[PDB]
Amino acid sequence: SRAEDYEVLYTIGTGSYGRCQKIRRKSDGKILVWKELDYGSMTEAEKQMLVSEVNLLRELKHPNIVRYYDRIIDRTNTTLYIVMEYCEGGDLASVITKGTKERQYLDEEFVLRVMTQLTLALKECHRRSDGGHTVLHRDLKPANVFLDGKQNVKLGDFVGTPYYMSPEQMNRMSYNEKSDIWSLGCLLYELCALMPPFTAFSQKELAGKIREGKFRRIPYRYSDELNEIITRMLNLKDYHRPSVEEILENPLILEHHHHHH
Ligand SMILES: NS(=O)(=O)c1ccc(Nc2nc(OCC3CCCCC3)c3nc[nH]c3n2)cc1
Repeated sequence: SRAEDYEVLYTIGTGSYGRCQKIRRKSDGKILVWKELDYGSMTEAEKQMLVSEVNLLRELKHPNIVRYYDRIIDRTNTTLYIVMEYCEGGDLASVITKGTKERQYLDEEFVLRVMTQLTLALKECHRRSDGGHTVLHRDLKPANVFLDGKQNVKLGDFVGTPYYMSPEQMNRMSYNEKSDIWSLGCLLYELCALMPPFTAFSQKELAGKIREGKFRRIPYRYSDELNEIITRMLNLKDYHRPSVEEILENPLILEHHHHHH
């Protein structure tokens, strides 16, 4: 309930909401992280915006969703502390970087686990169980996808260039569930090719490439089937993209893909 109940270990990275640090829970020694939100400049109706969102996401529970643990207010530091599961295996962006450095494509099996488990995660957001929510992730990219010790997927974190900008957002249309699917298509594509499906140096020529909807096949190392389903998420028409259910129906997706390395 208070900062005193936790001991900061060190500081990881600083993302959107603010700083993110690894921590030990005083009472039993569990390693975790939390995320700072300085609320010190917010109003009392800018705040009301945050608190409903924070509660919505707090109810989200899934083995491939980063687990919520605690919230903490600190008037002194005017900071809101959201405490969450620590993800030992880092993020997929590092995995992609590593593939690039080593010049080694990832196994189709590893891509199939990631696709399967992010799809289960998004399904719990989009549908799910019972349940009220309907949540869209709205920021699906490798830096927001973490791995545990057995490299299982944890979906987290609900001037640069927006490679994964969907065709809806780019044509003034509201972000919908199929926009999550486009983002997943970009991520899986980049996971295979070790580069995103549309590259460019200016945003206006990236927008142009995205509008035409054309890109390289993922490497030949990968099956026609995997290329097909990823390509399907990159349909320009959102109603031509698979839903999370259609994805999971794919013959490629098997039981062993749902858990551990
Ligand atoms: N770079 S790295 O490869 O060395 C490595 C990376 C991340 C982690 N672990 C980890 N990180 C998080 O966010 C850190 C990250 C989140 C997005 C914004 C910037 C900061 C988490 N949020 C919940 N659980 C989290 N777990 C371990 C090693």
